[PDB]
Amino acid sequence: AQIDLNITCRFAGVFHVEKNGRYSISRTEAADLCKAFNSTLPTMAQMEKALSIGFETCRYGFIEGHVVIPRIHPNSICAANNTGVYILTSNTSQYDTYCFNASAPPEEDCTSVTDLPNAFDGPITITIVNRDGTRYVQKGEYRTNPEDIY
Repeated sequence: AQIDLNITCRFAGVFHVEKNGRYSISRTEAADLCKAFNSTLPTMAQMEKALSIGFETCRYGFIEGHVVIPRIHPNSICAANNTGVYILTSNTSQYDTYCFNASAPPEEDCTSVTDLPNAFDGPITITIVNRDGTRYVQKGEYRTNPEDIY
């Protein structure tokens, strides 16, 4: 089995993670993923701080208690053309996730993340892709909810 993670640079600690090139993360797996990154699910306040230094996406992702898209520029294809930290109502579905790392600089940090630093040993080939396109490959596991694994 194989898991691919595309990660974003950090903006005031905040970054975006996409699993397997599509919406495939539940809230439980989101919490697991952030923990595997020595990080937490962002608060609304943390998202607003990242937004202010240029953090925006066009993908829904879990934060603490919500599912959101941060938007600086209106695009009709993204978050209903809205701007700001847009909160999706109907969030039973699967999405991406956001994560907040407390030890990151209060700026943009594009330092390559070489691996999943707080995963455990396991059978999954886990790949991390940073913005330069390099694939960092390891074997491990990070999921802890049997409803995610099954």
